[PDB]
Amino acid sequence: FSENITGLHLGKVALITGGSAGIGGQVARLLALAGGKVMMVARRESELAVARARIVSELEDIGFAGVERRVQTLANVDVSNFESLKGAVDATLKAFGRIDYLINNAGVAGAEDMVVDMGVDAWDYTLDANLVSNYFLMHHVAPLMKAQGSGYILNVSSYFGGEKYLAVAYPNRADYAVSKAGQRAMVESMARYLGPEVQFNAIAPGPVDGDRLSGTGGKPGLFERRGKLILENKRLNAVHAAAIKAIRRGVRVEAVLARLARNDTVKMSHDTNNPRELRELALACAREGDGTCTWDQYLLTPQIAAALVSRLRQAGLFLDAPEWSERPVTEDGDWLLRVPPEDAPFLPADKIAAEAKKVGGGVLSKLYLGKMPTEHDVAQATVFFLADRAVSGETFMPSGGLSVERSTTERELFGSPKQERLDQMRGKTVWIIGEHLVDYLAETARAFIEDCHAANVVLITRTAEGFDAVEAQLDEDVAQSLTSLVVSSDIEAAMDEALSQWGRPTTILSTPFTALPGKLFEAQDPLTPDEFREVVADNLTHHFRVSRRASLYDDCQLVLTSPDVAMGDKSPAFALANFIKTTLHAFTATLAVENERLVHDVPVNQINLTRRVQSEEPRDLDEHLEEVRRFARAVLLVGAPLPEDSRYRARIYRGMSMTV
Amino acid sequence: FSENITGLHLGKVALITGGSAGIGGQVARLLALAGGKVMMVARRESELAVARARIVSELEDIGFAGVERRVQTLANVDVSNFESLKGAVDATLKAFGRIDYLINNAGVAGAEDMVVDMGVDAWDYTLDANLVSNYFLMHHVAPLMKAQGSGYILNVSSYFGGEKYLAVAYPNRADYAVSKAGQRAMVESMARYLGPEVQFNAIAPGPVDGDRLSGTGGKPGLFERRGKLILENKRLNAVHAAAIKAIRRGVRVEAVLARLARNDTVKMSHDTNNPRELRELALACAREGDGTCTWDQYLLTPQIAAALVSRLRQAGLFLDAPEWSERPVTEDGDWLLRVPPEDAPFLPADKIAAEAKKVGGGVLSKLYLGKMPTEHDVAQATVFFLADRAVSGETFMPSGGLSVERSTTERELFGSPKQERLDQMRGKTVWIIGEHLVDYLAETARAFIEDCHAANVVLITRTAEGFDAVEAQLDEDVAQSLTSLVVSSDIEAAMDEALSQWGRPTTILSTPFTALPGKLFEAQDPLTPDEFREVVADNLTHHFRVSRRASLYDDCQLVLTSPDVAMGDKSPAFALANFIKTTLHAFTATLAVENERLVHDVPVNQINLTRRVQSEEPRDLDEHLEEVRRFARAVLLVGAPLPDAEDSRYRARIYRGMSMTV
Ligand SMILES: NC(=O)c1ccc[n+]([C@@H]2O[C@H](COP(=O)([O-])OP(=O)(O)OC[C@H]3O[C@@H](n4cnc5c(N)ncnc54)[C@H](OP(=O)(O)O)[C@@H]3O)[C@@H](O)[C@H]2O)c1
Ligand SMILES: NC(=O)c1ccc[n+]([C@@H]2O[C@H](COP(=O)([O-])OP(=O)(O)OC[C@H]3O[C@@H](n4cnc5c(N)ncnc54)[C@H](OP(=O)(O)O)[C@@H]3O)[C@@H](O)[C@H]2O)c1
Repeated sequence: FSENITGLHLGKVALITGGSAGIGGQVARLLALAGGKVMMVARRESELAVARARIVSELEDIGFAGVERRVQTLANVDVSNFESLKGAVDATLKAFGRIDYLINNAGVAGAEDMVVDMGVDAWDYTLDANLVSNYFLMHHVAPLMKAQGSGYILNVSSYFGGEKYLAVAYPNRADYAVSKAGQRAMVESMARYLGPEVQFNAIAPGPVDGDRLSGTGGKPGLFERRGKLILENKRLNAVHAAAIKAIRRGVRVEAVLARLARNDTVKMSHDTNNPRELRELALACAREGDGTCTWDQYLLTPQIAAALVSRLRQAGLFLDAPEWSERPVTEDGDWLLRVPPEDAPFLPADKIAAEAKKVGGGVLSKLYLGKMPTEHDVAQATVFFLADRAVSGETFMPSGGLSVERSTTERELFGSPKQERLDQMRGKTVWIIGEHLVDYLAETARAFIEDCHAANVVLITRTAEGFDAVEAQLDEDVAQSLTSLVVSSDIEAAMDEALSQWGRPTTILSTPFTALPGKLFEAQDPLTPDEFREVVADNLTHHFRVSRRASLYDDCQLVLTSPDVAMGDKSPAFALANFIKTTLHAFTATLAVENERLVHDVPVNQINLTRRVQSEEPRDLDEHLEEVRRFARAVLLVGAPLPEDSRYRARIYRGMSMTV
Repeated sequence: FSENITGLHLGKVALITGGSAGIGGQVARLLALAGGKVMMVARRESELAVARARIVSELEDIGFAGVERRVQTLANVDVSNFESLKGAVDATLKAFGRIDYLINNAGVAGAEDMVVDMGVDAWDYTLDANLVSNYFLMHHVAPLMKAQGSGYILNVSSYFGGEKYLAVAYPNRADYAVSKAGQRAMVESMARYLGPEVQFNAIAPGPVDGDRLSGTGGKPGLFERRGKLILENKRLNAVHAAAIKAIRRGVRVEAVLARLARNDTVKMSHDTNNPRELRELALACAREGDGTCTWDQYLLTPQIAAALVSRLRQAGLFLDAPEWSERPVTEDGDWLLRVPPEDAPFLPADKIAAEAKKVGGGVLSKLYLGKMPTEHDVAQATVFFLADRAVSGETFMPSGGLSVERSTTERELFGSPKQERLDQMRGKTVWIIGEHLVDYLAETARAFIEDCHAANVVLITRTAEGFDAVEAQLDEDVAQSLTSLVVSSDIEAAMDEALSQWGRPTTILSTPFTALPGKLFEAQDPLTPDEFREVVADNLTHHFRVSRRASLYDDCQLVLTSPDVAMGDKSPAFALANFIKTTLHAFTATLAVENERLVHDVPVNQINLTRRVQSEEPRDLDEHLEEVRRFARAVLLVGAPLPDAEDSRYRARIYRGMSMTV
């Protein structure tokens, strides 16, 4: 095979990010063997030098001449650092005089945290490294490809980013799932604008047999890594649920934490003073041990204890607690009276190996081809696909025939709920977050106040003027139930403030503060990488920031809104709205599953203000008014307290994406 | 060095149907140049020998040895003749000792007729040649591939068969679109059973630049062919629409036909004898001429006149017409008083070119890559795809980035029709076609009679016993509104009889008479090609045969039901149900668009009794009874008189061509 493809890519120049190991390293090798010139870029010089030396050796044995000039490297290229990516494009043009193929391969694992535990800096790092970097490179390279008459951009996505019309939940990995869904959504929505010169496709492999999944240099594999994270999250969620259940029946949060602080399962289990939830928790913990590990003797590590206290604080459960209201956030890891010893593992290696084979068996049983493809197999497929000239706007699936069955698919709404369900909103508080969508925000505020009899709608805006524009659309009697909160720092602080001032909401509607831009690849005025980064911030990160608070509120429903497009617009705004709809659905689907494992059990659903087909968009004022009214009906459908009456019914109100 | 890609397919053996020209011929060529051994099969020996000679000559140049033995042919292999296909497999094994790749490439264009004009034999020819032929070959080669531990089956589909979760309408081509959708649906639903040894994928190119599309030797190009058939259908549809509007106003059908038989635009335009609909028709026809063609002077050719009378007869409009009911069907082309002259064209060359440019422009404007791919470009993509070892169950799209925007996704049902809309069923007649689905047919009969106040539910069955079982589930007071009609010849005859006895229905629910088989590729008891052909007859052709009559009924709504699976079943029935859902959706989407062009304007929607996710299927009695009730609500949603485009453009579109899963 590897000596007999010299004709496939002869003279083609490829820039490969993360080109030193894994799939990227195999693609670099096979492109070279197929006669291509490669610029391999990555952070570490040592892996890059060894990988390049091995490829150049093989090129010699095949009988290439001038081997040293066919394969080049640039180290210290971090896909989260845009300046270093511009350096990679400049080095490729200096070595080779052109770029034919851009392979967006580099990907980080990301935060590996439930959304309620994930940091904004960790989320931003994952989205910058995995998604915004790809747009950065396309921005710089696509014009060179269009000027020479040809090029190919390939995004390396994942099966866990979903497929066209079918989102997938990836619990504990929402930042990663969104970033991978984003890579594919870019291909689906932007390939139109890269044509006719540039092909733009994605690959979506699932788990891949090589050193990183296997485990290399003392380090455990990805199935084992996921298994360990599942057990950590199970213990956090179980201690968290006990504390919340105790607080819900009126145990003081200081009394729960004072008793958790003693961090002794034996004592807590047999102590009469401890609330029943904590007694039961400690009994259950005490039965889970193996004889070496410590988790049967201690409830918490400092790390899990820090995550527990942050969840309680974020839910507003410290607002009336003397000590805890003022304690510095920097001491969240320091409140346990005793801690597991450094000498022994917290988690039992048998329960880790069992969770790891449940994860593995789960994927392995869904492969049509019976075995996980190797890195070589995925690289081979990639190099074959790069030779085709008739495909654009598609995601190839070199996954082993991986088929995870799910019913999480964008639906067009035409249906309603019972006035009895709506009458449960009477006297309740709801939050609407928004700015530019005045007609939609006003009709929703009207529906909640006038049709559902909510006592208070807190309209959280970027500016006072945004409030005034919505208030001016309501009758004076309806506006009497509209409260203004203008963001002064960040949305989480505005949500913390709304909660402390006016109480716990029953419904939170999240809408973007800013309209989409009307540009993408136009030579005159293109969307710059910074502007695209801001689109991601305003339409994806914004929802994550609202979601990470909302998911901690008892008896609350969360509704996420994807972007509108102005009537009669013919710009790439429509393509950007469909990019957001797809990418946000990965978030909605994943968060809906994570929230069902949390004691707060918050339903999450998505409403879309842009249709799939641009000619079906509203085209006159009657159709606009129909859509505004349908939007408010969809918010009430997924935002009013949910009616299990049925296994089918229960699935249909978590993680849905509904278009109006 | 520059031409060496032998690493991709050295020593792999391919059988390619339609291997002598077009995409198939270029696939055979590029597989051979990539080191593959090929058995090219087709009808004509002469074309096969030229194709084989050119490949063998091109091999010898780029320096292969043992070259004549690497490329073999078998003539007289026709995908509509299953014995000849078995021969092709035996010849591949004789020549090369194994088969690695099966390329299901041969296909026919099919009937090129609207559903309401298409013959059952034309439909059956298309499905046998394009779809059942692929299963026939899969049935014979899959066990060979499983026994050697590896293989690849590639179905050559079309972009106009749609894509996963997104059907596409292909008006005038419903037989072809179903066959192409079927090729893809086999990949999506059966790859699990061909694994782990066998990769099973499709390709779905759009229009492909080569001899076939351009046309040669005075034979029209595909765009020009589609253009002329659009003009012929537009004239048939316009004459038919004028006739129907005249009959609706109360002009006797014998009167309308006596005037049409004069076949003279100028006299019809001016004569006051003539109903307003025919005068306006004649005036429009009279202004469409180019000075050469005759369609401005005659309304009809014998062919269009035969198609018109067939539409009127099948709508029951001859039931009270003495001369016409008794006319033999043989004479449907013989009733014009004058026919266009044989030497001059009926249709104007200029409007054909303008319809062909309109079809061409619509396609080209939707290509991301700006240019239609060549045959060579599609074949090259195919040969690169066949070297991959990690893809199964996918459709590749070497189309030039062809993107036709539509909103035909399959959806789960959570909907609400207003009681006001359901109340328009009061006093109306409904037809339910079925046999095996007793609980669903009974709850649907009960919903129409008790919740919607229909006067009459005609339950059209295969047997009296099937009627007796539905009737036994109903209260005596509901059962009073249930009428039995047992099929005695075919479903079309049973519909004509139901119409003649009990009048025009408001809703027709089509359900398959037979349950799906519980097998597919099992070595012990596989689904044979004949059994698979009966699945196609019972679950696709069945709905075609109902739809062809229903689509001619004023103020009727048509509902097509895809298969159920028995609770607890773990067989390939579930995969067959999903194969049918996808394939039937191509029919549903295409028929909804054709019917809007017809004067009758019959809505068509699909309801699916099987979910996409097997763990989501009903697991106990309670979940079964819930699904049964939800099915009957779904039939009411799409079966009651629908929303007008005038009321809402959005809502009008939702209720036409949908596929809804309960
Ligand atoms: N492996 C799987 O199971 C799997 C499954 C589905 C999808 N994928 C996708 O496949 C792609 C390749 O993953 P892999 O598992 O083959 O990777 P891997 O073996 O970890 O190799 C990653 C390569 O990327 C480089 N890299 C890592 N972080 C980087 C950063 N911040 N900036 C620049 N380069 C970086 C590495 O070198 P340095 O560390 O020196 O930078 C190395 O060259 C990713 O896009 C991933 O999401 C992988
Ligand atoms: N070309 C397009 O525009 C286009 C677009 C989308 C999809 N497709 C699909 O692409 C495939 C290839 O079509 P093409 O356009 O390349 O076809 P084509 O140019 O007509 O090629 C015909 C080849 O098939 C053979 N053939 C024809 N009828 C046959 C029959 N009944 N049984 C066996 N062999 C037969 C022909 O030889 P004999 O006549 O000697 O039998 C010849 O070898 C078909 O599946 C079609 O649905 C084509």
